[PDB]
Amino acid sequence: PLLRCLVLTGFGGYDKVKLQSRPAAPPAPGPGQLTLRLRACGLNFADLMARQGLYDRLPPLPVTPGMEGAGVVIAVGEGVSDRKAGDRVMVLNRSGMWQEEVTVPSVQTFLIPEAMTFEEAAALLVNYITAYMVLFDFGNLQPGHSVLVHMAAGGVGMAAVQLCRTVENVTVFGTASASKHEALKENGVTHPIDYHTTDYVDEIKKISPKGVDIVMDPLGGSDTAKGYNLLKPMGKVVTYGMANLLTGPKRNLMALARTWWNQFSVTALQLLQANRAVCGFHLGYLDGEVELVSGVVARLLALYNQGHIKPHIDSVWPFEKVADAMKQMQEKKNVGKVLLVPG
Amino acid sequence: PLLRCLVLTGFGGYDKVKLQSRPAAPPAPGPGQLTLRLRACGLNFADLMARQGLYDRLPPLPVTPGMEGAGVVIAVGEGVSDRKAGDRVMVLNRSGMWQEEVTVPSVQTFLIPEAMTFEEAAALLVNYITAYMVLFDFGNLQPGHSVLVHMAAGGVGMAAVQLCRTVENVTVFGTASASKHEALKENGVTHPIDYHTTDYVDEIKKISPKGVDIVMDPLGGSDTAKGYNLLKPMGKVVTYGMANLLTGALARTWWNQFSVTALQLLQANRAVCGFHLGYLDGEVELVSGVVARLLALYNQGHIKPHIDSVWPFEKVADAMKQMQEKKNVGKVLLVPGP
Ligand SMILES: NC(=O)c1ccc[n+]([C@@H]2O[C@H](COP(=O)([O-])OP(=O)(O)OC[C@H]3O[C@@H](n4cnc5c(N)ncnc54)[C@H](OP(=O)(O)O)[C@@H]3O)[C@@H](O)[C@H]2O)c1
Ligand SMILES: NC(=O)c1ccc[n+]([C@@H]2O[C@H](COP(=O)([O-])OP(=O)(O)OC[C@H]3O[C@@H](n4cnc5c(N)ncnc54)[C@H](OP(=O)(O)O)[C@@H]3O)[C@@H](O)[C@H]2O)c1
Repeated sequence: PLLRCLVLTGFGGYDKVKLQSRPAAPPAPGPGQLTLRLRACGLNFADLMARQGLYDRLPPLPVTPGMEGAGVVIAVGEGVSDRKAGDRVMVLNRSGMWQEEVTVPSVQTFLIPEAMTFEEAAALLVNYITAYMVLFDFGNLQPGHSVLVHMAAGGVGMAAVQLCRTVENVTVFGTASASKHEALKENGVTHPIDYHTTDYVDEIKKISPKGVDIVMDPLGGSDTAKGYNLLKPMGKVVTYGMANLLTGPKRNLMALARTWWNQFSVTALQLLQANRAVCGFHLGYLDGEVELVSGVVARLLALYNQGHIKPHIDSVWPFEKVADAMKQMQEKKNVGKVLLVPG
Repeated sequence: PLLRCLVLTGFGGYDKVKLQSRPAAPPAPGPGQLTLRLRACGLNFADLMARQGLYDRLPPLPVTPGMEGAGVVIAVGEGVSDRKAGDRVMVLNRSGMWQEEVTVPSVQTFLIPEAMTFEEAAALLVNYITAYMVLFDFGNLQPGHSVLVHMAAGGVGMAAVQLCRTVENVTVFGTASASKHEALKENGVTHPIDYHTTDYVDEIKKISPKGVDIVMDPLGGSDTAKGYNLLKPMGKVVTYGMANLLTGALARTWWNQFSVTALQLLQANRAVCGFHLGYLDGEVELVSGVVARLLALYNQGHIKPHIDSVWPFEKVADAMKQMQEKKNVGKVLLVPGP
């Protein structure tokens, strides 16, 4: 009865994540802990960044990557009141989620709803927490606002478009490759823009010359400034990624140095004479703020049960094909969440 | 039968604002304009900064200062449908409000509700609009949050404390002189702090070690950084003044400008916001929705402007002293009077 795991031994291309096996030791959870078997795991942009050595919250090598999964608790430690063996939970953690068996703090798990599948549960947490906190806690989304959702056909992107639809009369500018544009219109993008073939600043200002109310900035680098200058009065640009660093399977020092030189900085007089806000969000730095993230997860489960959000699964891959899964995200082929299953 | 006005002749001390009179010509407002007679006018910190030559939005000298008033519409220009002669209105403008008769775009006026006096009306707009848009539009105040309200005994300060009370279970840290501390607690301040005699960062972090959720920064300069480092995760510091430039010794920290990078904000899970109401002219729909929400809160009895003192034009100097020498608690008002 062997257990399967993916391990990142070194930094580089796809081949640096390797499949391994381990003897199924008896489950022994500590105090306030849960050991559970994973049915599905999320592939995140942060996992690609960590594989290239550009995610600083990654523990030392070698390590099993992955920050979210969904499965069934097989053993419960002491002090855990709400969990019993056999409960289905989605887990958010710093690393170690690309493996069949994992042990995590009970307070970092969340009860999966009834009709929610393992795939949907594994797709919910990272993307929808990030989108909810970018648009509402920082963005303060309101009826009548305009939102620029970059990478709108991605995980965070599709989640943010759905959450925008939960707010009355919200105009959504979404950027993604032209092929995905049709999918974008199905998900709620009001104005699809292919930023690979056009200048999205110009397209937006041709539609809305005064700009937009919220700009979601996963691109980072120079793009941050573009977002800042697309803001209407009282607007907010929420920066939460550096996706311009990812160009290929291996880290490339040219994009690293270009973002290192073109960092966005703002001064108090700059913000004051404008009527704009700059916000930063990092879910990795929210661990230990379990009350906050838990309230967000409760809002998200409420929205799911009411049928206002439903994670879109692009593709599911076994561990043996983890490389291809990563390609699906790095070659910009995915529309929605990419998932891994333990073969 | 002449009409009175105050004029700013030069930049400097209190004596640089002089009283003048002019014959009362018949009101002739242009298209989309209103000419109205003012019963009360607001004294704002911006007026002091403009008198000292520190307000960038001030028209060239000489000019009548003042940015808010309340009065009676005496003549209506062409194209104005919602305003009629005799209407009681609050007016917001960039300058020219320290005078008996003034002409302004009709879209910069707001019908005063009854049971609101003219003095409360003249105290409402600048302070409560600024406080509302700092706490809600940028700050996104929610139940359970903690707010640091600097200058909590001033106009914006008291307005912001009242608006904080309109949200359930909001911890308010307020900074003002120790005397006004009692007034602070009467207005809704949970933890009065005298930043003249203690370090408000230390006091806050002794009460709440993780900091606060929203920091209202009228101080500017080095204090902005302090505010930024007082923020809990998802916190917001909304800077909306440079009150440290109106020092009136001088420390080495006084020269510290605030600057922040995208990765710093990202790593700290924080937000820095700037608000300047003067740069919102021409955004009448936004400010008008803010005024409507404020009038709603007033009708429900959740906000009531606190008037510190009312002064005639001839005593304008004393009025400015009341604010510049840190004596005021609430709004300072000017009336034409005798
Ligand atoms: N701060 C946080 O807490 C947090 C949390 C979650 C995610 N994030 C960030 O949110 C962004 C998206 O995350 P995600 O997980 O949902 O993945 P994702 O959106 O699916 O990213 C893949 C898609 O982004 C687009 N893309 C843009 N630039 C790309 C690049 N250099 N390489 C590959 N694809 C690129 C591609 O689609 P198109 O070309 O068609 O547009 C691609 O299909 C990422 O920057 C992530 O780092 C941050
Ligand atoms: N950006 C915008 O659109 C906008 C709009 C309105 C106001 N503002 C800004 O909000 C700030 C407060 O405006 P305000 O009209 O309500 O004035 P205020 O609050 O009445 O300020 C006076 C009070 O501030 C305190 N204070 C702090 N530093 C001071 C100093 N260096 N000199 C004198 N007094 C000082 C004094 O009381 P204590 O010492 O007891 O505290 C004094 O009682 C101002 O900086 C204003 O520029 C901005």
